[PDB]
Amino acid sequence: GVGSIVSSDVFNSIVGGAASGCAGNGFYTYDSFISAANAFNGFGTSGSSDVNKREIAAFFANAAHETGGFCYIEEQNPTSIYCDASNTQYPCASGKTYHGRGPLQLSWNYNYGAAGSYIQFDGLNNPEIVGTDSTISFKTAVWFWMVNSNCHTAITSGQGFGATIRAINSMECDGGNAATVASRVNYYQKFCQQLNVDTGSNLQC
Repeated sequence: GVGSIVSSDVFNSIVGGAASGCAGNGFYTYDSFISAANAFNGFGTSGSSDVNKREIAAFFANAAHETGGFCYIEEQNPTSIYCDASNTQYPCASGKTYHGRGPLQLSWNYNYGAAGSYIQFDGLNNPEIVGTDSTISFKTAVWFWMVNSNCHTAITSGQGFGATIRAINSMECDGGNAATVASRVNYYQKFCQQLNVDTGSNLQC
């Protein structure tokens, strides 16, 4: 399992410790990550050692970007509750909010609903659990990576780190946001060095 690639010390060196204004590994804990990772067959384990290390680095690099370096659990100063009232499969619960939570900043009624179906929490009535239970929190991210997006297939099929950016937020690609692409890439290069793996090519999108 992923615990043969990521030791406690390497995890802490990727996520950081709790500090002023920064949740770090106070919320984003090592055994919550491992517990989550090992629940999704293939995550960090499908390919060669190098491919698996790149996958892990790519996951953490996007998560570090989305969370401000693992400082935040929830989207900061949201202006929206992220309720798409047109979605009748996953209707919004009055009084609940669907702004970003967890490593990959799960957002919208429809995504919380789908994630909760898969992971076994009530995403519509209890989206806030993604910000209070670290194992669920990490599971939402690994679900997004493995089930709800092309991230896993991209990084494990030769497409490069940039293709994981495209799978998470394609508006940043094609010139859309050079700065956010640079931030994601900078974390990926750091984490590949910490995991002792070549970054590969095609880092931008």
